[PDB]
Amino acid sequence: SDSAINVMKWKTVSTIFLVVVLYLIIGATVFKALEQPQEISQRTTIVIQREKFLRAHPCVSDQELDELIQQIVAAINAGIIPLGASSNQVSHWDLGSSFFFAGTVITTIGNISPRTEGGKIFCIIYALLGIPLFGFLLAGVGDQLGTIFGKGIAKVEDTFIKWNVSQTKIRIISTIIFILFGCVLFVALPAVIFKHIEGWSALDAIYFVVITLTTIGVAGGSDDFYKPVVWFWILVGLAYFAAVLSMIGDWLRVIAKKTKEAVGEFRAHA
Amino acid sequence: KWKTVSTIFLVVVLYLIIGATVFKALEQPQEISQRTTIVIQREKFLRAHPCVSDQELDELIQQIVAAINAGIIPLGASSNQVSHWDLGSSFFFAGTVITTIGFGNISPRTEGGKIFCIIYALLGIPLFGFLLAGVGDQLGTIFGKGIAKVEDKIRIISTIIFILFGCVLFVALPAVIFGWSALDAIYFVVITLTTIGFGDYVAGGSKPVVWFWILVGLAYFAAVLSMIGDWLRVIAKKTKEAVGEFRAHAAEWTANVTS
Ligand SMILES: CCCCCCCO[C@@H]1O[C@H](CO)[C@@H](O)[C@H](O)[C@H]1O
Ligand SMILES: CCCCCCCCCCCC
Ligand SMILES: CCCCCCCCCCCC
Ligand SMILES: CCCCCCCCCCCC
Ligand SMILES: CCCCCCCCCC
Ligand SMILES: CCCCCCCC
Ligand SMILES: CCCCCCCC
Ligand SMILES: [K+]
Ligand SMILES: [K+]
Repeated sequence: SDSAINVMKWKTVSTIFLVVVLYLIIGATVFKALEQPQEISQRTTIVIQREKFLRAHPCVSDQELDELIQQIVAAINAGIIPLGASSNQVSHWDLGSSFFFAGTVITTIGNISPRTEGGKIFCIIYALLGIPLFGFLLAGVGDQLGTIFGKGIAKVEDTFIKWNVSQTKIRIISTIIFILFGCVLFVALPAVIFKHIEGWSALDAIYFVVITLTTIGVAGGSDDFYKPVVWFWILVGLAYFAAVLSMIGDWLRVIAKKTKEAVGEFRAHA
Repeated sequence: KWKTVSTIFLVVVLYLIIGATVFKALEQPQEISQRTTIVIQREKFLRAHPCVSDQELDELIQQIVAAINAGIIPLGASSNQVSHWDLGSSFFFAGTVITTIGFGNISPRTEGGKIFCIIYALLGIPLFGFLLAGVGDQLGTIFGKGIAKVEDKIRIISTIIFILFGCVLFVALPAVIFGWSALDAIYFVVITLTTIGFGDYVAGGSKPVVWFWILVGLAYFAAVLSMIGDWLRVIAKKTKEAVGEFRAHAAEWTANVTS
């Protein structure tokens, strides 16, 4: 009973391991079909600019022009706009831009990293202590928003109450109005807002938000009335996708137990 | 009823103001040094080669800026490099998305790739969360059976054996598995396994057994970052009573001053 269920558990996780392995193989085979065509077009035509610019200017050193670009590529990862025109520059660590990157570290959202030892060592501890600190703010807003929605759904679930009202199915009308109100607020409105400031397309504003509020991975700059109100949204939108990504785990745990019985029957009866 | 979250809000706002003022003191100095000396290599290149002119170095950067969205190119890419999105490199980036490590130096450019990735993340992040949590309690008994040995003040000697004997494993080996510097191996691991994300893969210019360690190391920092929340919850309630006293004693103090 103590380690008997643990022989049951090692199975259940080793199986999930293979689901993710397949899921990565699937994603790999999909991304290599979607992106590797677009990459060859870019490289095989960037050779033509390489091949042009050596013939546009033969007197520059050939092998060293590669090294010159490599030293630019390596020196892009800093705060970098290197030119004799636009040599005057702003700091990527100014009054508010370092405030930004402090905000990414504790959120674990994420080209410009610190280069100082003291910066790297402070950041290690700033993260190891700021990530848990932020976790309480996120969870605090998570249940703060949980009652903003809990009181809003206490009204909605009463306004269809006729005779013959089932309590197991109105729970699903509520889960519809949460993806509905949610993605209208947190996915629809900001994505439309970034079209009229940065000029983003229709997709890339939603692609941005999903990658952002899932903390996987910018429109803050415009070259201070506009960042502080957005950082609010980010915190609440992070609490939003925190619930959303957790909901999907509820579905995936249902789908697991439903495919669990399906294989059990269809291999027992056959 | 009592909110208590608006209070924590100010702690993080304060804590961001702290970090901001610290990082601007640590990094804005080294930012000047590099950039004002990068001008010196640029100011030499115009002089080392009048062949390439002022207007043309703008064009040369513009073609790099355009080729940042793609990557690194022909000769530095045929003598040193392979093509991205290949058999196993797209396996990598699929692995970053579900872990939310999100290295993202090469993001997808196709709309279909971006839409697939949105759903691949929205469905892969929860899927991976059970593998992580499954390994978390899998490792929880790997460590639970190791402490049944040790338990046969001592509560804190054990917590030393978990930070030491864990972090000795997870910063020495994994960074080397995937010389070096002493700090950046640990800086790499902390950024990686906290899922802030994977500090700069290097190609040496000038899979299955590894993703084991990353999965276990993620489960490791998942517990580590969670333990600190336990102590930060303790430190909060320890500082809660301290202000309660030191405002209560000063309150009666003032009642004595009246007489
Ligand atoms: C299993 C433990 C192995 C311990 C040996 C540690 C030394 O690693 C070596 O680091 C060198 C990079 O500077 C590479 O040149 C070698 O290929 C690599 O082997
Ligand atoms: C992209 C999602 C792939 C999901 C693969 C599911 C495989 C289920 C196998 C169940 C075996 C018991
Ligand atoms: C009421 C919460 C305030 C205490 C939490 C901040 C102190 C922990 C930060 C790290 C200090 C070493
Ligand atoms: C970085 C450490 C910050 C500590 C600031 C403490 C804020 C006061 C807490 C008051 C609790 C009632
Ligand atoms: C090598 C310089 C180390 C600087 C560490 C700064 C730590 C700041 C703690 C408040
Ligand atoms: C939605 C496909 C994921 C697989 C879930 C079921 C796993 C047993
Ligand atoms: C472009 C719209 C994508 C919607 C994704 C929904 C995934 C459940
Ligand atoms: K993350
Ligand atoms: K990240």
